[PDB]
Amino acid sequence: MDDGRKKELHDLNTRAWNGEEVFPKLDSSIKRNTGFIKKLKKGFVKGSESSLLKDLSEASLEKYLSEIIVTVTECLLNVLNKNDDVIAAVEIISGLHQRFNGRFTSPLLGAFLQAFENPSVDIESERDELQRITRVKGNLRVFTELYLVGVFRTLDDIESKDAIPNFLQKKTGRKDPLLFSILREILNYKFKLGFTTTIATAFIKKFAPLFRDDDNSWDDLIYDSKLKGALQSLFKNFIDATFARATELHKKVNKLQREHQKCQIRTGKLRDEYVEEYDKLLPIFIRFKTSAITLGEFFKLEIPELHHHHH
Ligand SMILES: [Cl-]
Repeated sequence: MDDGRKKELHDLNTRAWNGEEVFPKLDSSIKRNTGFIKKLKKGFVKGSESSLLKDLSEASLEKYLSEIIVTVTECLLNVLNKNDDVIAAVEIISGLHQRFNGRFTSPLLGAFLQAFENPSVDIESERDELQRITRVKGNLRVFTELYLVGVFRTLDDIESKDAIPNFLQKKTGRKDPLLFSILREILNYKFKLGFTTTIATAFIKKFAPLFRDDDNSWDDLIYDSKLKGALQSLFKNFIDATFARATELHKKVNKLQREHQKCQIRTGKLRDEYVEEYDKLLPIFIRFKTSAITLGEFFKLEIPELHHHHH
């Protein structure tokens, strides 16, 4: 999907939010409507969009709306990390939004945002944490693509009736852009372990125009003009933190390595207390260093000294 098609959908989706019927007797039969749900349940993958769009132009799905919302919520949260599948999901959600506006999109958005609430427990398995982070990144990607086409815009679109996650509740006065709110939450779960730094790098790589002031290509797609500024502030703070932690870890791993090496010269032993602690810290250091380098390259900044010769 090119920027032209994004803008086409944005215009249609904005009109739908504005109360227009922009989507052009309907079939209200049980067979037709359950047949639609079954099609949704096969998942949002490439090509599946066109068939579903035909149903939206032929079927009267109003009495199955609640079920469609739940079904789509599950499908959306489980979209694969495949660029073509994401595009299909965007076209399908846009169609549904154009047919039903807020009575579909409001509860969908509220339920979808639950995907960004941080766990309220500690990490038990870093293997599981990597899987969790992968899921969050996929959910963030899909959210952002739907933001850019004007489907998912702001908490202000959600009805009071429709629940929103705890981390987004009780907002008064000036609200931050929704993407800022989401990223401030997800970047800050167990930050010191370094797994969330990969959310930051994945996000800037895929959505670069949000981070480059000279890049105006998505300005017409952005809901609140403060977004680019807010995101730049958030990420520059995150970079300061990432650089600082990388430097702290760099000093620790080098110190432990040096003591281990001196020990091995003295005694000939392969193992000692220094390399045992080193082994626990090194993967964390590597996560921070890799991310420090990527963030530095993207924002054209020099990295702190992070030399380390390992293995
Ligand atoms: Cl915004």
